[PDB]
Amino acid sequence: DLEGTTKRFEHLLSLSGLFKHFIESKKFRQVLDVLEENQFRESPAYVNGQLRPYQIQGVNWLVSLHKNKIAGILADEMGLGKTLQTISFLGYLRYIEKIPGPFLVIAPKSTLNNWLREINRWTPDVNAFILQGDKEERAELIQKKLLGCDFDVVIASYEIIIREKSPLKKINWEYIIIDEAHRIKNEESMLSQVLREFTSRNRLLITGTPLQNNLHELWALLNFLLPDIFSD
DNA sequence: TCAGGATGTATATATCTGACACGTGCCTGGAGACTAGGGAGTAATCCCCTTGGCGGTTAAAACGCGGGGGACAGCGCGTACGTGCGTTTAAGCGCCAAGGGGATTACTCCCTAGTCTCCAGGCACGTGTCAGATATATACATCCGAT
Ligand SMILES: Nc1ncnc2c1ncn2[C@@H]1O[C@H](COP(=O)(O)OP(=O)(O)O)[C@@H](O)[C@H]1O
Ligand SMILES: [Mg+2]
Repeated sequence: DLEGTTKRFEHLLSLSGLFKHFIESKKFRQVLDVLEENQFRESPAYVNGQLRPYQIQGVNWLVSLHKNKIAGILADEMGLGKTLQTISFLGYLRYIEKIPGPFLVIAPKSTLNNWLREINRWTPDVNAFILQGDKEERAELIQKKLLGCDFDVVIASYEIIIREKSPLKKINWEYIIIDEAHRIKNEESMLSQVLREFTSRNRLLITGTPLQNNLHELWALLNFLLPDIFSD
């Protein structure tokens, strides 16, 4: 809790810590009152295939954010290969960090199967167990796989996560990802409301249009990744 | 009948969200004079209602009979509902956008009500009447039960 909570603070102050408004105003005041006195440049191929030069630093940015243990949103534009740049990071955890699964692949219904198609083409031998279908084929799939604790990559749609919450609510998670995250722009939206209760270390959000309506929507995205940091 | 199905029916678990308990203040109910007018009690007058009995007229009501036709029981029968299975289709559920509608919440005034003060003139009551609605009779024309 506080070991990461404190460490993130001066790390924000470390890399251009020019905030000086909410880093100190934020009940974390007494927590920081204690301290108030004071890399894959080779297009690596652990995941199969070659990575074009401008795609790597994004992964290292994810790696650096992971190595610093803070969540981050990427804002690659449409058609730029966010799919590859997403699964590559998970390969980093599986290969370099040796932490395979569990993770979610919360995505639109249209792209449910699409990522799995792209998942295998750069990283075969993966545990992708998409949860989709009628009331039945989903149901028995819960016990054998979701309740079997034998997965690393879980694919489920916006509508699914609001249905199969009770299984996934029990399961602890490391990371949770949402593609085309802008549907989380109303912080009282029931899907956004449900995701508050999902236990995870950090979260990843993929978007191309973070700011669409106001600047108030950005904080709702920020309230999701780092609720402690912004919280208002 | 009995075994084959299909259908409620108890039962344990996990979820949750709705009922309940708790602190604040502000607003309303309570204490306490002060007063006036509604209502309780009284007296007087007159019309209606009671209880028990009597006498009379005269239509309705009670009773019996006979005969028809309407009811209720059966017998087909041929639909028109049921039951079941497959498959679309729409209800419901989320989400996006911007407004207007509305309900407090808080001052201001205008004006339009209530209150009083006379004072005439509407209206209710007690008097005639005569015109409309009776009851009478009769001729008729108009349905109903047998050829
Ligand atoms: N380094 C690469 N080499 C070859 N193809 C790539 C590379 N990076 C991305 N792609 C392809 O470009 C496509 C871009 O898709 P993307 O925009 O990530 O989809 P989405 O918008 O649904 O996330 C992907 O389907 C992927 O196959
Ligand atoms: Mg995409």
